[PDB]
Amino acid sequence: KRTGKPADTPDYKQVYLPYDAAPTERELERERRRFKQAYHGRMEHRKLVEVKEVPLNVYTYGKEGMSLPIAIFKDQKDPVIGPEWTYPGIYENKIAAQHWYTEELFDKESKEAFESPWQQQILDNQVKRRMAKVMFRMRQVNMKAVDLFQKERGS
RNA sequence: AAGUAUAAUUUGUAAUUCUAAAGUAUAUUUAUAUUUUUAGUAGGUAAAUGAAAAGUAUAAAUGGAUAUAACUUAAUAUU
Ligand SMILES: [Mg+2]
Repeated sequence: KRTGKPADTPDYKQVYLPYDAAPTERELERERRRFKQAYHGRMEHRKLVEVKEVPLNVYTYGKEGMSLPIAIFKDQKDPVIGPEWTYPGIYENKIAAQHWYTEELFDKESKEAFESPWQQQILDNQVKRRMAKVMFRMRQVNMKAVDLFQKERGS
């Protein structure tokens, strides 16, 4: 929908340099060439997908000294991305913020091995999302019979 | 993620339908009784090629040689 979408797109401003050692442009290519391909899905169906809009500079993309164009107020200065360790639980998220297929989390819990302590909570919230899916129709089937997938799909 | 989604309704929302529990009672059987596993009496036996001691006469007054075609005939009675 065309509602709640930016009708303009300002640019990035790079405030301070995250490094003092300037890269050779071959380093700027060899890191970028590493980025253009990424993995999608984590299970038996897992497919490499090529990534659109891979930045010119990998070293300076998100990790410090860049001011985001997410500013809102008048006196709001574009927020400068700080150092990594000052952002809480980021290293802990990198472990656990990833697509977790249910089967796969489950097997980890059974083997009593979790990459992060949090993947308990990652599992518990998946189950609750699934069962909700079950609990919704059971409030909908009550009021009127709703038959799953008998209608013609598309045109 | 701090249970927001496979519906109905609406131009699009919103509001309102709805928001998961379910057991015992009635959902124990009949048997006896009836149409065909038997004897007793008759009565050769296990199923289809008739019987005449009276003309086959010495026999002459009470001898049954009464032994029997359902479609073509002949005559007669009917409806
Ligand atoms: Mg109500």
